Amino acid sequence: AMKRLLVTGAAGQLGRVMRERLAPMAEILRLADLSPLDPAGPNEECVQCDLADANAVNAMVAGCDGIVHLGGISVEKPFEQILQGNIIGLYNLYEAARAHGQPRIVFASSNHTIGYYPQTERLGPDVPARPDGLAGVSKCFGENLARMYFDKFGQETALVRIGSCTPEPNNYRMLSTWFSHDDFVSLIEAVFRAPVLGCPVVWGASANDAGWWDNSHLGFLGWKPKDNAEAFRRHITETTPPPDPNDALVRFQGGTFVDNPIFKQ
Amino acid sequence: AMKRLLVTGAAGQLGRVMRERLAPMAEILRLADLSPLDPAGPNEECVQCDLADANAVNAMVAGCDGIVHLGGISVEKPFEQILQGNIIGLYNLYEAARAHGQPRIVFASSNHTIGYYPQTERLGPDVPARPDGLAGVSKCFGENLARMYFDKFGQETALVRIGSCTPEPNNYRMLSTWFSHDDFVSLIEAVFRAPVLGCPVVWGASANDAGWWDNSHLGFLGWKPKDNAEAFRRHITETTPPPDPNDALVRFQGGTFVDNPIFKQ
Amino acid sequence: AMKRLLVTGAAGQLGRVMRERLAPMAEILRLADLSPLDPAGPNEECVQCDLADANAVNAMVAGCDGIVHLGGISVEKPFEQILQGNIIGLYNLYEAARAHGQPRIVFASSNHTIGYYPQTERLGPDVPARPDGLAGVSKCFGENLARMYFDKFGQETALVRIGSCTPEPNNYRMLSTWFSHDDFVSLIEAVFRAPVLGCPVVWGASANDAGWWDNSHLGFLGWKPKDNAEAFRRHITETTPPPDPNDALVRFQGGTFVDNPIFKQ
Amino acid sequence: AMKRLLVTGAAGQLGRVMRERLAPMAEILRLADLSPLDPAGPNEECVQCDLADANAVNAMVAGCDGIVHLGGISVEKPFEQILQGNIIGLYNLYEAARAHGQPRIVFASSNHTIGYYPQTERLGPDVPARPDGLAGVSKCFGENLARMYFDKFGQETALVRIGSCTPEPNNYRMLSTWFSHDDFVSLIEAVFRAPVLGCPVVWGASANDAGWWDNSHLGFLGWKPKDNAEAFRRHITETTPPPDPNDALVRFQGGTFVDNPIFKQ
Amino acid sequence: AMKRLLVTGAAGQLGRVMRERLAPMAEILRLADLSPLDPAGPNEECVQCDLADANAVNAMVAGCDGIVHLGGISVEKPFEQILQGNIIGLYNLYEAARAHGQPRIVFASSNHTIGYYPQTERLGPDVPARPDGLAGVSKCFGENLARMYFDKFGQETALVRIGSCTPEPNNYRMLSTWFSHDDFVSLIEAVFRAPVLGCPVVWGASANDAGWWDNSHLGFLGWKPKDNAEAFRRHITETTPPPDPNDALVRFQGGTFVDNPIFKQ
Amino acid sequence: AMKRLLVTGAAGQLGRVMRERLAPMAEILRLADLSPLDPAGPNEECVQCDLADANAVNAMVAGCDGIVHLGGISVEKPFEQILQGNIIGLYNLYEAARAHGQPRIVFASSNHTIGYYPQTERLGPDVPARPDGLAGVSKCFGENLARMYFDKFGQETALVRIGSCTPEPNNYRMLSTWFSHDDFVSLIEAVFRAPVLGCPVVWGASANDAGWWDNSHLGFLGWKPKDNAEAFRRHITETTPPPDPNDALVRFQGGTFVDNPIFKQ
Repeated sequence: AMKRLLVTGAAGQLGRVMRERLAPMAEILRLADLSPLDPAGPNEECVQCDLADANAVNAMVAGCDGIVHLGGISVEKPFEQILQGNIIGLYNLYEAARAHGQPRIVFASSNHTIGYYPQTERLGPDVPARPDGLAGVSKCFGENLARMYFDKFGQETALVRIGSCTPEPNNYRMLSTWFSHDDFVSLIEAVFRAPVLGCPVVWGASANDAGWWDNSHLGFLGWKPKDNAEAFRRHITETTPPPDPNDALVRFQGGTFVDNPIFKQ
Repeated sequence: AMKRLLVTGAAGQLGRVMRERLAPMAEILRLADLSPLDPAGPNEECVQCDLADANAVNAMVAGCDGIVHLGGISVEKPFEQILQGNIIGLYNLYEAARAHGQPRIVFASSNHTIGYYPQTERLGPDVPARPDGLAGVSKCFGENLARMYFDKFGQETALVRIGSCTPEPNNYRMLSTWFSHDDFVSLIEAVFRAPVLGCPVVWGASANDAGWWDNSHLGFLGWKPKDNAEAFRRHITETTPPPDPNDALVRFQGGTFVDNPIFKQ
Repeated sequence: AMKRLLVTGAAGQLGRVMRERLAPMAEILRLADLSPLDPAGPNEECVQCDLADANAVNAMVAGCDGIVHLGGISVEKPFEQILQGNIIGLYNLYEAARAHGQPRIVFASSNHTIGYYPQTERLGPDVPARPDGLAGVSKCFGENLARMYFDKFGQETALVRIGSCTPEPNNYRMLSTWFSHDDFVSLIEAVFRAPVLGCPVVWGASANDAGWWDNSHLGFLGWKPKDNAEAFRRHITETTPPPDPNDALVRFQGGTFVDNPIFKQ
Repeated sequence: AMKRLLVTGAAGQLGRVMRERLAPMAEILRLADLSPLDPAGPNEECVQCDLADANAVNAMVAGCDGIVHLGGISVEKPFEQILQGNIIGLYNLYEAARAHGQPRIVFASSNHTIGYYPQTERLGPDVPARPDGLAGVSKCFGENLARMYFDKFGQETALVRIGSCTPEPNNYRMLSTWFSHDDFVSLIEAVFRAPVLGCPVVWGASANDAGWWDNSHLGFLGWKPKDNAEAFRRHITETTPPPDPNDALVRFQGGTFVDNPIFKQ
Repeated sequence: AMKRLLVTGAAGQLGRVMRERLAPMAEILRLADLSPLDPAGPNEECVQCDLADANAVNAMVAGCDGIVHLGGISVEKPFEQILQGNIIGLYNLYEAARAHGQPRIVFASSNHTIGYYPQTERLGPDVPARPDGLAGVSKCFGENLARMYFDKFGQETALVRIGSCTPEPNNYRMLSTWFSHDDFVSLIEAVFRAPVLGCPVVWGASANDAGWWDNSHLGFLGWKPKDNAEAFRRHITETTPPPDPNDALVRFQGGTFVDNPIFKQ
Repeated sequence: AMKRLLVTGAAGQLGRVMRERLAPMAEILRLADLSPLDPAGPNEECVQCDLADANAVNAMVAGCDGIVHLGGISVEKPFEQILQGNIIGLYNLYEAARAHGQPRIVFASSNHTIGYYPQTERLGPDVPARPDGLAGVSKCFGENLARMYFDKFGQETALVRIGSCTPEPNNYRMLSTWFSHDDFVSLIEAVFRAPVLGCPVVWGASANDAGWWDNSHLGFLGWKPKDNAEAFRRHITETTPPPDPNDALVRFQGGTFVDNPIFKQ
């Protein structure tokens, strides 16, 4: 599919998965993270750098034909860390791409951009943001920045609002939010194969009977997820306590993130 | 279903398909075209006439219980040819129907009525027209005329905006626009069986993963296409050159029609 | 699912089905009706009373963890009868629930709340009511009352606008309105399992190709009907007279109810 | 305008206003109420009857060319009183109208049909009901019944959702809900003069800067209210205590009605 | 505003008004009509020709900086006449403009493009067409053709759906459809002054209290009509017969045009 | 209206205006800026601090009952400066407010959050952001952060998307975007007087005939701007060159900001 694909956040949980699963997409896979990476094998390059370091990010991106941007802060943390990984880091990534041929980007956004919506409300891609903490706010920043680079320079980005990308659903909320490895992989393949992408919002979930999100406007991309969290409903009842109706886990799309305070260093 | 079914445009590529496939729908199939028709076999009648000749169209329609109107200009041509076949011709068809019991009509409209929309935009049946040439404008004329006859006289018409009704998808655009022979035939069967039809806009496409159009409002008809162009994606990448992202073929719903000039005779 | 489930209208056509099919949902099924009930078997309790009598309704509800409310008038009748079963009866039911722990309610509303809409119009859950008679108006009363108790007290109710819940479709309208026993049972299961329900409008139909109604906004519940009336189209055409296009049966969503007069005592 | 106009609820605060202001609209004004009416002057008839008494309502309506229906319960009361005045009473009114030439009806509905909406939400005429008590639910009943008589028999009704029809705004909520006497009178004049009315929902409010409701779809009637509660804002801050932000008065469109319990006799 | 402005249909009722009122907009006014024109005065040119004749239309347009296109058939007539003036004539006009610098066009479309909508329905600019006869269908053709030339060549046109442009309202329908001379003149001024126009639908009515149409989306143009037909209501009631509620005049937006047959030569 | 009102950015152009105009709103006006301020007069406190300095911001906010936040970067600048004033600065302001009683905030957002929309498109408050540079993106950050603090802590903020707040309109774009001093002052008064505000988007423009923005959903606030840029149209024609139709000034809502590159330090 391409000569060189960059995967950032490659030492993280999703990154380790994609390091294996996206190998067939490119002759060379370049893996990057702030954290130490397992050594490069055949057809791999490994890079260590902070997203907040502009010169390092420039070098990280140079020579890459595509980027799967998983690197950054995924859970609620103090502002200082979010600022570095998700705000400054995003600016540096977009500037680096702009300097090196505008390789297409798959951005790991988050359901936390809309975490304060009730689970009873079905959402299209144009709904106003309701971020459930600083992490969500920073993912909104990434989306707004990507949109600006698209309108201004034509840089294309898939804004993937990831639900819960896990080996299997493991609580009641994931019956709605589960995004299987297979379905995220197929989405990434669909994003890179498209002649024209634009800067679309993509709801990152499998084809769950209990899904909250409407991807119908993305029809042009031809991506239909195949897995379905509903198959795990009994598994969940037989492995977890029944949710309290007052629990954020079943009240808000962001789940317990709404209960987070502003964390401090 | 009925004693006699009229198929216009019967010499054309699509009409030749329907001459074969719609036979079971009527005791007699009347085939008509401006061009020479293969001679009538059993249970057939053949009539060669110009849609622009009112007296001929009156006789063509007389004694028919339904009409599949494929006849006319469906590619970009100079104004005079389109005026005769698609504007004068449509007036003549509707007047003929009005004089002979208002047989129900399946009208071959076209995606070219909306050809200037970007391929990234999903369309419902009520979107404003954006025709991509004179052919598209003339198909809009047919839709507007049909609506008027419906409101004024009760004449019922299915306004079928045909995508690409071909044996198989064979380019990137057809992954979205493909309308299988089987699915068009089943649509026609559903149109004629309905006790009440009205004058609905119908998107002429199969159940393609990459489809751009929303047929949900047509639910009352009970027609669900079964074919899916997505099955051909791999085959298409294996047997055709990758599209240029700048090509109208992958930018506009009307494809290369947007690039057509106004043709002169 | 629960210790004790109440099924009202248990002597009726649908009640007799649910008395059998809902047994696995609770340790004890309590059946109630105005009319005589077949004697209680193991795991059953049976009570005979009028919904219009508050003391009786209090006793009927006391000790129940959930209610499937089928009891009442579902065909057009004189106002006097409707007032007792569907208006006074509903007030009594909601007051009894409020006094006894607010057991979740599945309310048998009706398509007759929207019976005057044309069959050609697809409806979402928020459409304004267009009741086709006093029965329809009275089911609207139930919906409005339920919504008030939800907003004021937190009482949760599924407002199920039942189409045609029969063993099989047997006329043209039922190709659209059929609601299979299996699909109603699975809906009831999905309603009671949900940690959070609210007070949603639910369109009571199976997954019919010719369905008129949009349940997409109920996605959070994870209920997907599995039956399809379309399978019966051939049989219906074979075994029944073609509808006249002027017949209410094929013109209004409420079918022949629009033709009902106001019946008098 | 007409020979005889019926005004029900004529003993009430609003009815007393209309007894005076609507006199010019008819040769004879018939006033009716359950409560004692000031004796009839010239060009008046007075009738004292209960809306729940069908025979009385028949005689009340007989010989009338139009009806302004103000009679009934418009504050929260126990169920039985509301049942008699607003449910049985509405049935009786519509049946009486049906038996006597279908005189056009102005129905006093209420903002309480939508009382649970937040004051920050702007509402169009098609929003789903959110009644704030039994009074609101019963006013919804009137709206649903009127719609049914319209669709079934052609009876025309203006469904006027009255905000606060008082001499002057005197609290923060009335800056939004105020409906001047002048503007209600002009609305009634516009309703009766219209060749074609239908069964429209009308928001009963003056042209208030802080209004919550959108009457644009009623444009065809040519009624434009002229009064504006905003003129009273300064006066209100000068003569009343500032509202507590936690008070229902400034949180819900139904104001303090949301705080009402279910009243018992 | 410009050196030379063309006004077609200049011999007609509206043309004679604009010949006078638009004189200040250009150094030279060129007046054109099929029929004889009063002789050119200072600052005028007059040309007599049929829009169906391409050579003549080329000469008519050459050297003009803008066009107010009033010429054509605006009442119901046989298809032959409409074809010449409104279909062939429109094609000729757009081709002439394309060959001569694409002077901006104000097109006299018509309310008859939407004549079958009920008067009770408020319309925005995107509603599907519901033409009330061949004249209406032909004005739709003009709109669709204009839109194609805009998308394909950048030709800008204001599609003005004229209501009733008369010296004063003189029947009930005109209380809604009246478009004063002053307000049409100011619209034309706003159209020509705009740096960017596009191809907008414009509802051609004054600021009537009983208006049916929504021009809010045209806000960017900065045009606000100032006249109001409501001022004439009393006069109209005094001096004309009350409409029968069954009259097309008070039921359909196109008024009596819905009652027109298809006229024959 | 309050004991102490904070105005940030008080040395800037809008700040100097508000220092005078908002004086009557509070017993004490506290003015702050990174830049030196003219010395405090009677009833004034003057503070010098960087918004990026958390401790200083805490002290700035402490003791204030309301905040008009004008401080920050208003034009396109390099990322480093934007990061400090609009990103870090916003976090510090919200944290400081949260620590000191959550004084209500008027936030100076910007039209640049939606700068890439065409001027021909009318925008409601819920449209997706289309920021026209880093400044717009950073104003989006402020909006998203404010929304999160509202949902999480109940902090109330008016998100005022300022158009062009100048003494008078001085170019063609300002005929649409002008926000008079008087109208901004009255908006601020309305925001502080409201019992309940929430976190609404407010379009910051006067009542311009050529306005692009719809504030109708803010109706509850009772704020209606009184000035109208249209009065200056002739003034603009007689003081500036006519805009080129290709100029960003008349093509994009953000005007020439779309033409800005990413500026560097």
